[PDB]
Amino acid sequence: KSEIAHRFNDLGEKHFKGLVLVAFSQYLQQCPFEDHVKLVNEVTEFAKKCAADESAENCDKSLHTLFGDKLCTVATLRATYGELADCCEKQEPERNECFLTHKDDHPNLPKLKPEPDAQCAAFQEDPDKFLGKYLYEVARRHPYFYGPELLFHAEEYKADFTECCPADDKAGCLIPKLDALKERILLSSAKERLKCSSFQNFGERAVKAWSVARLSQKFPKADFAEVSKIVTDLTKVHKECCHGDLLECADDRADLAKYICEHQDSISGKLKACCDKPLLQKSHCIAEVKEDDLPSDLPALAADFAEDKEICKHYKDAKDVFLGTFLYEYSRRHPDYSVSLLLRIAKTYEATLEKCCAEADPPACYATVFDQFTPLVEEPKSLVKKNCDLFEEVGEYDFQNALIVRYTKKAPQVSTPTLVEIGRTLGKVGSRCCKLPESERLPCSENHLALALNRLCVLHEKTPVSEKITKCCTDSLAERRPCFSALELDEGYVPKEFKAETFTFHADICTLPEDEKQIKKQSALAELVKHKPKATKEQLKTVLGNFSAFVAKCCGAEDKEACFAEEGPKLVASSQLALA
Ligand SMILES: N[C@@H](C(=O)N[C@@H]1C(=O)N2C(C(=O)O)=C(Cl)CS[C@H]12)c1ccccc1
Ligand SMILES: N[C@@H](C(=O)N[C@@H]1C(=O)N2C(C(=O)O)=C(Cl)CS[C@H]12)c1ccccc1
Repeated sequence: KSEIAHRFNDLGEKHFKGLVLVAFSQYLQQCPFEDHVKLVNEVTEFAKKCAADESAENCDKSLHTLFGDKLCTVATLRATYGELADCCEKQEPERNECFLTHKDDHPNLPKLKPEPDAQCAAFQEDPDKFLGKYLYEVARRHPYFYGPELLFHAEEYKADFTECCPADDKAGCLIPKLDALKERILLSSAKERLKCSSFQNFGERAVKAWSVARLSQKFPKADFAEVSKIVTDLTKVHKECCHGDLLECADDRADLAKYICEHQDSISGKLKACCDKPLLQKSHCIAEVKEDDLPSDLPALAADFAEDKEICKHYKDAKDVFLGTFLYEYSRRHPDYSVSLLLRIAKTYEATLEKCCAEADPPACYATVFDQFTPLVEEPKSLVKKNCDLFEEVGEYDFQNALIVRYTKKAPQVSTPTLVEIGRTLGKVGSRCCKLPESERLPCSENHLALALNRLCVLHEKTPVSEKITKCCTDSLAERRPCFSALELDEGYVPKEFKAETFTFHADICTLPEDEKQIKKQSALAELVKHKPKATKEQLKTVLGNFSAFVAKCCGAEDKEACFAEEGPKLVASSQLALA
């Protein structure tokens, strides 16, 4: 009867309020903390009133009508979010559709900063205000963050301030932890953003196909029907979360977790760990569970998929089932492949049956289908080996620099802070993946590459600048990474006009923390590439080498700024001659 009561009953007040703050922050990314809170309280109050009397006036309205309505009463809508007030003219579902277009993927809000001093004070003060504020901060910053996962991370962020506010050194305990937690927030956010981008750009069928491959890898002992079932449920969960229906999403998620834990023996023996846990933790653990060992009765695939004479007839009768089965079987035995490579492999299998089934003697044509996969596998494997050899040899910073040079040549129209952010995120993929056991390297690098490329595509929908990037971002999810790998120097780019100020440094760079000093160097690297796109990577590396020596030198000078002023213009002119 009352959907609001229903969710309030299912989730409990703590989690309901939490999720509703997340939904509100992400949707209305600008408001102070306390105005989101007042709206959360109003909605929560209304929920309690409905739970006690479901036939109460307004109680039977959809969540969307309810929350859309709330959102549209906020102070100063046409001044904070001028395009957003227009949304308020529309009914549901159009209203919510309108609201979602408006979500902003790069609000570039102040950087989140651990002040172990002032924060610890506020936490001892009112721990509930403190968590709320954290949820609020994250959500507005990552408007698509997996709702129920944010509540998990809030518990973590809380358990940190616990262990570290009593401690002798406040930042001592706390800065590494909050540093770690940031990374996991960014990774988590990038995983979910890929899911919502897949429903947005490619649809539900692509999301299901991705999840079939990935879940078959993780639960290779489960049967097909059990994988389908979980993929069906999981897909609905993320479809809801990506649509801002965080309450339904959380509720369906807990139902999923409970289903998976009641059937753990026919799913995976890695789950027992997860299933012995509390709610949020249990779900988190299932979502991140490692791949089970392979069963020793995995069937030989040739028989059903290459040799059987009725293949074309099972294909023509039931394409989606037949291809799903192939996907499930091939993926469960290839935890050493990336999800996208599995999907590419499934699409080549499909394409081969389309072709062979329309010639005189199909079995003779499709007999070799598994043999056509060999080049598909070898291209990403050797790409991963080349990038990990380079990483191992030059280390992270130079590996970022090499990727910055590579991506700026592919897309020199992209703004400098995006090129640096992506080259840096892709170099951290090396550090994360290159050190793993070698059979883990390929899925690690390729899966994480999908995340960084999709961040590039999300930004590019906001601010399109390149037709080649559009085409890679929108043609096919599974082909993205090879479509990017194949871009080269955009050959009718016109070198960006030289601007001496861009390459001019001052003493301020001397007080920067290490990574901010690197970002300043790596931005001038990408600018060197924009002005001399034909320069070889070996020339750029030399000139950047000269810029760093010049910075180290001037930051050690008695008079930092005279050194910058005296030496800079020489270096800036002679660099251009070196990049010819
Ligand atoms: N124990 C609560 C909690 O600390 N909630 C914080 C707190 O309380 N917050 C409030 C509030 O009551 O003002 C809102 Cl609006 C929603 S939740 C946030 C909790 C909720 C979700 C996950 C973990 C803890
Ligand atoms: N008939 C094709 C097909 O339409 N593929 C389209 C294809 O392309 N899509 C993508 C993609 O963008 O990479 C995925 Cl994940 C699979 S479906 C969709 C198909 C291939 C594999 C499974 C089902 C359908």
